[PDB]
Amino acid sequence: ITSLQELSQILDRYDTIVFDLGDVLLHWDSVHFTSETKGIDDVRKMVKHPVWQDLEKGLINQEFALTALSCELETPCSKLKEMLELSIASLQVNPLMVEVLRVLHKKDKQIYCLSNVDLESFSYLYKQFDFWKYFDGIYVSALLQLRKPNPDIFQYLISSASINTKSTIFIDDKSENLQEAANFGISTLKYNKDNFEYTATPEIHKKRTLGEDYLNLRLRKFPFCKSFVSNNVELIGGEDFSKEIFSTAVILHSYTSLPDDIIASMCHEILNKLRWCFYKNEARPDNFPDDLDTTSMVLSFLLNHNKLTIEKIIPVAEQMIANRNEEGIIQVYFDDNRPRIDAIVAINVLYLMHQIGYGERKELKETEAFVFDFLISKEYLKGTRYYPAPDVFLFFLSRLVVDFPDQFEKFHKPLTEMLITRVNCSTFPLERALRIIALKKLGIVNRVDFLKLLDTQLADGGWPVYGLFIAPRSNTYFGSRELSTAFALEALHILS
Amino acid sequence: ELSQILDRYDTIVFDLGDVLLHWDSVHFTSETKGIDDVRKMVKHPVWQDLEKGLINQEFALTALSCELETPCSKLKEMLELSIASLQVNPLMVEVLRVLHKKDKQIYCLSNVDLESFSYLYKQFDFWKYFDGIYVSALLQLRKPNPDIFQYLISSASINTKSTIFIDDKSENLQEAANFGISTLKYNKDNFEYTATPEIHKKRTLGEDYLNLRLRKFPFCKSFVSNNVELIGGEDFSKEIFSTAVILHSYTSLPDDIIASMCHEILNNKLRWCFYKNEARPDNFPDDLDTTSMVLSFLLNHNKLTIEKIIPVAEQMIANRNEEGIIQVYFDDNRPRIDAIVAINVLYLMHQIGYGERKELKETEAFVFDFLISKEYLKGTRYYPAPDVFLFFLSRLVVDFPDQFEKFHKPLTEMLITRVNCSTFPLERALRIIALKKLGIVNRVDFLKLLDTQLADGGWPVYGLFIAPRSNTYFGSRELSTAFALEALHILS
Ligand SMILES: CC(C)=CCC/C(C)=C/CC/C(C)=C/CS
Ligand SMILES: CC(C)=CCC/C(C)=C/CC/C(C)=C/CS
Repeated sequence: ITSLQELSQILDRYDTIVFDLGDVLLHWDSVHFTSETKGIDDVRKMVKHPVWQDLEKGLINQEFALTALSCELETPCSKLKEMLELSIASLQVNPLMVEVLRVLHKKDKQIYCLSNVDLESFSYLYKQFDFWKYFDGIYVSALLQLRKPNPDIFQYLISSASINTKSTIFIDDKSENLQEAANFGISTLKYNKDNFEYTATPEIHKKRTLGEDYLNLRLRKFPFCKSFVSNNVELIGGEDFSKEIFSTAVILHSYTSLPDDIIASMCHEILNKLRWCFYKNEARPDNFPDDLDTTSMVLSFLLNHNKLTIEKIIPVAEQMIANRNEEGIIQVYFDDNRPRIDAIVAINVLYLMHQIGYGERKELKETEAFVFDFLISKEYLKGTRYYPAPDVFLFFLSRLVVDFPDQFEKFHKPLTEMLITRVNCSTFPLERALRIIALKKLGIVNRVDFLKLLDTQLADGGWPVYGLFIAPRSNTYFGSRELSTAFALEALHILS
Repeated sequence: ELSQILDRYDTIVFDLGDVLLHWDSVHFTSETKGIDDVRKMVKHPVWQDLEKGLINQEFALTALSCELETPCSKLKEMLELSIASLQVNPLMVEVLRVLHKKDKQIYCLSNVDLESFSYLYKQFDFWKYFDGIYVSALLQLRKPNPDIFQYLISSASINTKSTIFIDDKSENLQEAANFGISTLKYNKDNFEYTATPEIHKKRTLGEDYLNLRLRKFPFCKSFVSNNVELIGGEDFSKEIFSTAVILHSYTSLPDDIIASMCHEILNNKLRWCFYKNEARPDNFPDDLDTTSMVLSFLLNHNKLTIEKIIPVAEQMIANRNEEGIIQVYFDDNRPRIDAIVAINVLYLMHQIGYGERKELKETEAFVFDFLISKEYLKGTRYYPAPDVFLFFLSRLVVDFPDQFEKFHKPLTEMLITRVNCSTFPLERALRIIALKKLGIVNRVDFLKLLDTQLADGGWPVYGLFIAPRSNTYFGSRELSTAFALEALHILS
């Protein structure tokens, strides 16, 4: 070893710095008292129980864990909950380490957080403390279904972060964890009170190739993305519709590994005004208007692939800025006889605004305001006018927030937090895929939803059909297996 | 050709398709777009998911609706039509009858989805000749693969020397051959005749959990709350029913623990009350559920005789309401009735040789209609979960064969359709035990059970029974772990 006790720079001798949260960045106290006299008085007796491991791996929540520990610890459940509340109220941030962490960030970053913490705890620590900004990737046990003593969680961080094991020193107060990091070749660093001792799957690939083959055959046979319509989100008993260009636009905009021949082909079916209608020209009702959602998404894609320029787009952008309701909010159609608003349509319009350099036009203030309130107020939990699913709002919101960093910083932590609480709260592959992508683009690895996504791939490579959007006048859903597969493969792509 | 060869084998394994059953696949509806051949569905990769129980028919038909560019209602009508063409191979079922009567060991092993299998199970009456039924949708395993064969040979402990498979597919019998099993193929003309330890860890970890728990607390602990998960339950360990259930249902209990829990019980009326005596509300009565279960257990362990039991059995026969059904309490000021309690009284009654007392008729009748009417899905007065009634019924039906045969096939049928229908481990374990007792292996519920064991070895708390007035759930981690372990023990 080499006991350290003075301003050291042995750190700068390494490329990757991995932190644990406990003692190193956060300290708490475990003895607490309530009006109830029965049972344990030290929360560490819970934290050391084996049931606490289930809670750390995401396999149970705190309500479950506390009901079991009532039995095992012979303590009223309300007492354990209250001692747990008191324990986390004693949380104090180590301010030396936090300054040393802000420093490491300021330099050549490359800092990862790898802690054992249960999901609801990590949610609270995320929103209550402001040191996550210095982390390049957050690897939390509840998001991984992995617990720190086991070697497999160590193996996972080395693969996922793709870090040279020889250029790595990992900081902890537990010695068991230091030994296992040492096994893979990572230099270690104990954090005693006054001392700082120094020292120095293919199954995935099969399923990914399978699913890419499914999606390619489907979009080569139908470059115009098919769509089924039904009255439920699983589209059970859906009938073929296939007369709207929006599914094609959404696929082009979102899956990033599409072959060149498929991009050209679908991009051809779309160029068929510089404004676009929901419907295939063939299927469009007479005097049915163009909408800002199909237009925004397509223009953003054409601008992004350089098939079009800002000057080409500016006239349509002004038409959108002149499409505002009485409250100043940009509306869904170019049809003053059909005023509608929708938060996800607003996100997409604002997205193109920022793409073309119109991001600070005064006429956008009320439209961005509506999107922010729709998030903070938790209205998004009831869906938007055309998108029932709450993660779809969080998904499109995360694109605008991450892609224009300095123009949306007030959305960042609220949106990351909303996403963290929603980890693994639904079974639909498309919603899981959305959460994996968004969190990863926000710096948080969501391996739970990833694994359960792998499990729901049908044997032909594709994922089940999903009703991503809805016509509200009849609550008729639209979807395809193509859309589901397209986001699942994107989520597999962004995590491996 | 006469098959004297068959008698040269101790165990015979039947496939279902073409061997026992025939169907035609070309069909027409008022809809003309799409396929005309249902075999274009069964040969699609998505069908394999359906066969392994990973998706249901609705899912599969919506996916194939899109893949086969065929309207989904057409695919459903076509599939309904294909099933109505089903024909039993009448020669084959007569062999089967013979082989069953020759006291041979006969197994069924076929790829079939769960909704089709429940229909076949009701629609045809040749399942009685089977000793175990192995079905892909219950196994989460498909027939061509090596690990469904390996699973059959372990589960049934098959002497691959003395055992002969019978199929109509060369891929199938080739795999059967590789395990040492003689293969005999079929056709309309020719009949060709050639020749995890993870589980152990979990069972060991859970046995220790339950053992320490019942050595600390022989009177099985009990928790009261208002929901089935007993979330935020308060300890109430003042009832003895839980001890009686555990004593009566877990078969690998260590002898010291039976001893202790039995001494807990006896503490001389030969009748029992829900409450520990230090908690019995003044003038609260004995009940036939606790009394029936304990007596049934004491007799089965030879701590008692039929002769000691008859007086209280006759007191039960004298406890019938005006409709003639035997009632819950030994008290005429609390007339209640409950299906499961009647099940448990009828169980003891048959145990002591009273099974055909004419006074039991109205109570057996009541139990039957509670099943056939699907009223059990609404729960009983004291037991909310529908699988609890099916579980106690299957004990009664199976342990007294030829006394309850009208129950056998309806009850198995319900159980089949409830496979993987709830998440609660205790409910999973009841379905596994009950179906296994009825000849059917439920590996689907069993694998999900193994996922929900907690790290200290126990399963989570479950509210098994209920106080209807206040709507209070009672239960424990001890009750869950006991039935989970029983289920692991029976499917192993
Ligand atoms: C989901 C969405 C807003 C896509 C952009 C085009 C749009 C507003 C269509 C109206 C919603 C709808 C399906 C109408 C079917 S008549
Ligand atoms: C032991 C058991 C479940 C019997 C089912 C019939 C019975 C006597 C119920 C009384 C149990 C109870 C919930 C009493 C609340 S005061």
